Amino acid sequence: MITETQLTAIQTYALQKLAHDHSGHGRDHLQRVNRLARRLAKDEGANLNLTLAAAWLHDVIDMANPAKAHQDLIVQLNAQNVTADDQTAIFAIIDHMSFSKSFNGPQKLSLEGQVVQDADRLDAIGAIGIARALYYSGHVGEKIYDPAIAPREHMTREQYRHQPGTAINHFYEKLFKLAALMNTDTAKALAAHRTAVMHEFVDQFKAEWTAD
Amino acid sequence: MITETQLTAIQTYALQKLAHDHSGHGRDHLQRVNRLARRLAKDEGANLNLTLAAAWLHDVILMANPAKAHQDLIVQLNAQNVTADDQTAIFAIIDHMSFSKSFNGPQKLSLEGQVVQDADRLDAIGAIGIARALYYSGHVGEKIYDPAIAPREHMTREQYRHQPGTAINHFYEKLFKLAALMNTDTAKALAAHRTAVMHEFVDQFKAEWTAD
Repeated sequence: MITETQLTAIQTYALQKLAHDHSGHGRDHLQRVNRLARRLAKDEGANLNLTLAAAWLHDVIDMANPAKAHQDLIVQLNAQNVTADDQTAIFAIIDHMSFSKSFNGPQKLSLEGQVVQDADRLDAIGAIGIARALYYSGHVGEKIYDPAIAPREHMTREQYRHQPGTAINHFYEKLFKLAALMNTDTAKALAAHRTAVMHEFVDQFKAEWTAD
Repeated sequence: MITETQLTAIQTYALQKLAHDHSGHGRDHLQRVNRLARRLAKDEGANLNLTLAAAWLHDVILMANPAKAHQDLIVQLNAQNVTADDQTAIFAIIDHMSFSKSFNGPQKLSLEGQVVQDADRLDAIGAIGIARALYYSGHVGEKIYDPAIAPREHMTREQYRHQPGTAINHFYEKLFKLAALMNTDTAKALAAHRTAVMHEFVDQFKAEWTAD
């Protein structure tokens, strides 16, 4: 199983890879998902170090050339007395959690995996979720909204990942669902108060838009 | 004054120069402000064509090279035989209605100016303001929040435009004051159902950040 001084090795690796990010997944996001991952691990008594490990890393991926990403991570993983069993587990979590995959059938997950998916999704919803949502869109010149394009119902991972929608529609395509798919239990009660604000913003948004 | 033909031309000019905006100042923004300027102008009995004209042209001049931009809009107004006095009345507004300016001391405005300003700000608050606000931070790479950094209080022309702040600080530093600064009676009213949302956002954002 992973070790404390290896985790920090992973932490160090994850942060640098994400300095100068400017997309909504920088230190603050990493540390917050990390800080949530931590408390969470306990509420379920899951393997911390493996949990926090995947937590810092899930994102370092997602990236212009996804392949380049993995490799380098495997490399770094290696030069750190990483065990191949501690590695696979990592990619098991980090490679079967992100929403996009749910469009390929709900792939059951590890406990500590479920603890990550939760902590990661918790920081994508709420007021902070709203901010990251649009900040990211503005970092991509993505159409914020268009009363002419409805939110896509049944998508495909390819569409979701390649086809462009509207920042507003993102709430309806994924941001509004993460609270009812939250794995933990403590996460759930935390997802509740974090869903009411997103709606206060979307309805408010469309009301205002329609008024104008 | 400004003729219906020149007006349309200016509209055409504006929308072209703001294509590929990706900062929250593209065609929707322009249209929302426009449509707002028109209602407000009428309620106040303001000269319509000067108003929209100045409304259409405020953002055009976000600009890497402002000089270049100014020296472009004239080429256009000139190509449209807009009269001297009319050209003067257009810069009179645009160039002396921004909040950034107000720092250099209180500057009196026209009625058409107060209307353009109220229209422009009216679209920088409410859910839409929230969206556009952070959507801009994504675009520029600005920081979303930093408990260490607190909202400036005695800003100056430069500080505000040169020295970048945090996204949240912008509500405190600017957006939260607009509705009190609104000029039009019709606007003060409208600016009244557009503050509660921004406040719920900055509040829920700091509640969620600390919680973690």
